[PDB]
Amino acid sequence: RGSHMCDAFVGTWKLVSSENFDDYMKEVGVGFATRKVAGMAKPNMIISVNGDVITIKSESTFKNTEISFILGQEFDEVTADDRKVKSTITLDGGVLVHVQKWDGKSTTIKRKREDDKLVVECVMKGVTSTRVYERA
Ligand SMILES: O=C(O)c1ccccc1Nc1ccccc1-c1ccccc1
Repeated sequence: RGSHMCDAFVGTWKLVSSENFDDYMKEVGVGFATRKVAGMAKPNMIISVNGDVITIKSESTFKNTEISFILGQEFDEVTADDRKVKSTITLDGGVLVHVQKWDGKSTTIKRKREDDKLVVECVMKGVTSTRVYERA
């Protein structure tokens, strides 16, 4: 194979700033103890691409998670806060758009490259949290 535009996301990333993440977790429904422990985490995110399959790993003191997926194709995901969700990830003009559905609820996670950073925007019903990652 050759290069994919998605290769811009590939690499090892470390969290360097977080805003409104506690309120985002509140809106998602995360319980108190998990919110407090998850809110302290400074995860490393490892993104790789192999053919049509994109893999995103998150490693932290709170939880280690991994998803592998093909763009546009729905998959099952167990989130770090232990929700069992149906996820679909697409590419929209350079932005990975990740929709999670569960319990009749929905949240959208957008991952984008900005300068040398990987910016993650987590949105739930009017509440947005911004998570900024730098190369590890
Ligand atoms: O964490 C990020 O940047 C992130 C980036 C993209 C997607 C999801 C994300 N995190 C979470 C979302 C919901 C509930 C818990 C966590 C979490 C995961 C690991 C460690 C602490 C909280």
